[PDB]
Amino acid sequence: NAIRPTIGQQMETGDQRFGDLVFRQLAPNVWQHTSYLDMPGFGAVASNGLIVRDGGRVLVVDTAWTDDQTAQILNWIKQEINLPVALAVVTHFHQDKMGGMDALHAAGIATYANALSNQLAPQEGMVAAQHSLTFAANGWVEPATAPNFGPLKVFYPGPGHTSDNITVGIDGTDIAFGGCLIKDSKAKSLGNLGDADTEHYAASARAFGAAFPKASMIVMSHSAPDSRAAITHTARMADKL
Repeated sequence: NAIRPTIGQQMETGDQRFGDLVFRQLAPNVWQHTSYLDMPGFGAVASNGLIVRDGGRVLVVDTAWTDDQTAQILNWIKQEINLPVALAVVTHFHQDKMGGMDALHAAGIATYANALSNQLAPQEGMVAAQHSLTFAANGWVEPATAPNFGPLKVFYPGPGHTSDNITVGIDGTDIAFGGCLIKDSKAKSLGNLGDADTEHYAASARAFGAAFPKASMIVMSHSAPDSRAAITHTARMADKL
């Protein structure tokens, strides 16, 4: 029953609450952040993202739902990590998370999103990220658009849950972030399909899996971390579309 520990990793089970936020350490330099919104007709809905420590800076993947919740993420980073946040990558446009963008911009943090996300946001009357990511034909981000991204490996799998959904692998870890594209293996549904691409969704989910074949831990926007079973389950459900 002895467990071999990993230096810099909190080994015990027990998430940390910090205000409205919950933090879980996934690897010595990676944490999941989780916030909740009470959506009418749905109840509480989770938003998860990542905080990645890379050398003398922090990189953020995705925001919380609101300005105040995203400010709390920044306050947690100040308290627990004490390194500047160099940049944030936002993996899709979400009409309910604009408050989050505001908090990052107010803090002077450079924001990056899929070029298509930066079209969709102002089409819905919301601010774009400061910078646009573009992608090679193979789906990998063009390095000219993503300078100094450190261990973040950004991949556009094709349209799925939304037309603009991108994903992010973390080099040096077994973690990949599927954004809003992937749901967990206990999901009863693919969720709200109002912006979904039914024709390509299954293929996009499989492309994500093929892009990060070494990832054994899958983190997602609206479900708890899971094994690769999340990718399989998501693709199977999307096959029914």
